[PDB]
Amino acid sequence: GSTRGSTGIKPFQCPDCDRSFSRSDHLALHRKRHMLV
Ligand SMILES: [Zn+2]
Repeated sequence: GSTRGSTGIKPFQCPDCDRSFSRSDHLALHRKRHMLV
């Protein structure tokens, strides 16, 4: 969505979606879809 461009909730949010993850690991896990679809 859009909370602050791409940096809303949680210290580890998706800079592509504006998601929110409490773990940097889970961030990368979601961002796996941002590699090559
Ligand atoms: Zn994302």
